[PDB]
Amino acid sequence: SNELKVREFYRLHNACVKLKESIKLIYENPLVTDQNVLNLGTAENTIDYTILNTPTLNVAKTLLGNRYSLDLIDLFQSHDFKDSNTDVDMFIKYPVVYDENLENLAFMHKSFPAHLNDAQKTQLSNERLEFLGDSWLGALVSYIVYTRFPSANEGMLSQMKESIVNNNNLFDWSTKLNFTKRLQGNIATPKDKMSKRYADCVEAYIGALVIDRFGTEFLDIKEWLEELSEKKLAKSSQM
Amino acid sequence: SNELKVREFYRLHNACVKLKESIKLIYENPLVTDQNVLNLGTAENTIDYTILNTPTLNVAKTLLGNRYSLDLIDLFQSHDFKDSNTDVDMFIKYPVVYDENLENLAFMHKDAQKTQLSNERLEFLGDSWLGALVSYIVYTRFPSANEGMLSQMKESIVNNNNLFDWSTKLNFTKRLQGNIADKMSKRYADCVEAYIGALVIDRFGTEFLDIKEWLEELSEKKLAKPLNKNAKNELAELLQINKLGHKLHYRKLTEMPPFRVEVKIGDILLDEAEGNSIREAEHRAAMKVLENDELLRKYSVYDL
Ligand SMILES: [Mg+2]
Ligand SMILES: [Mg+2]
Repeated sequence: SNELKVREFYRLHNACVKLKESIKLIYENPLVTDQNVLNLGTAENTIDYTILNTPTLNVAKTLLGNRYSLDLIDLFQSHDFKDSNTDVDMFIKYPVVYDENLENLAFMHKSFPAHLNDAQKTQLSNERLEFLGDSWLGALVSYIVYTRFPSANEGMLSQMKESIVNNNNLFDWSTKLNFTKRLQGNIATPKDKMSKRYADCVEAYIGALVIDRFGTEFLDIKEWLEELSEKKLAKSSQM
Repeated sequence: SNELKVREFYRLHNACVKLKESIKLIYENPLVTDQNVLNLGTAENTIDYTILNTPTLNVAKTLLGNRYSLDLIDLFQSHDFKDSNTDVDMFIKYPVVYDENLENLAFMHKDAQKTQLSNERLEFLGDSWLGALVSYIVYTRFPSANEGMLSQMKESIVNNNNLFDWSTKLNFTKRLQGNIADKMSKRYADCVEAYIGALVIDRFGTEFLDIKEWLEELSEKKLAKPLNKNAKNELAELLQINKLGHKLHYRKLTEMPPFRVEVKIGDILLDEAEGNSIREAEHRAAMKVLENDELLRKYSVYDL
């Protein structure tokens, strides 16, 4: 309930961050502004007609033509909106999962081999999330080193990424994030096997964050990859 | 520039798709709807209070309050806006990279400028993101599969063999050709990954920004990045017999692992070194003196 309000706050704040980013792209797109710097209406086939009559241009032009009434960029500044810091941050340690169940699923230890069927066992183990979080930790970190070191070659980027995403470092993260006080249960813990399961949770948690945040930003790539993969994915034989 | 209009169009459309999605989240958020389902109260020292006074809630409420004038959801519906399809699609073959030079880079093979003239960094990025997107595809598509199954499905998609077939279907073969008419096969797979990398560069916005910034914060330390055993003895040759006639010795200050040792002649301090083991400090402390030409001239008997 208090947890719920904080969760819904970050859902809302992240939607505001995206709205702000997107309206700026819309207000400023060269196809939309009256200067027509790309010379729409100059093509000698129907391509310009097509572009001009899309829902996209219609919507964008209506938005741009409404700024006198409500200018969304000015709206955000008016209220000192900040993308990366909010007054609510003091109530959290790390980024928030919107869905409490998803978050809990992330800390649930995969038990090795009565009483539940295996389709609901997957809903009681962080192993799927770990699978996803592992992949996304890799992609985000690769993005970090790519943009952070524009001059580095692949060897450098790879070495740097590995020093970050390896299980040892992830155990240090789990320590930094107090994932220990998160795994306190009935049985005490008084390692090798240990460090690993902690690292799994760090990955699982990233998995949860991704599930909650995945929207439309990479949707066109996702849908494309999915269409290309369709024959392979239909071989869902090992299901 | 016919190319430019199309590139800018998909940049715009994707911004519109994101605006549509975001505005729906804002209009409908529990903290924002007038039915106050979560029950924000007016008590002063609470999260309720903190939330109610954020830039975020003020922006959200203003937006919701402006629907009567322009309802963004209505606006999209009234123009028949569609997220995944447009009439411009007839003019392209696969998702568009917004940045023409970035696209070209994706198709270039192999000092800091050399790095900017091959697709190897893009391939590095795209490999990662291809993996992430496919992992997301299988996870969501098969909610009852286990890690073992998800990995196997994903591997069957992201392996170099399959990527090679994609490059064929996408005609990346033609794009790689130039002046000069599984090795070559891997080069094609690399293009597919690099192109995915370029798509990602162009689209990466704020959707995963809070995660990204958090990871960078945790990562900062990882990102921000001798000894002479003939030292103690090479000192003795010079200083054991000295112009003071006093004893060259070493003195220990920290008896625990953070060891500190002073090199001295009688009461006179030559130098110090905080070594790990007593005998390494002594050597490094000597090292410092061995370099100090003025000290050696002052106390040494001979002349170098
Ligand atoms: Mg793992
Ligand atoms: Mg590769």
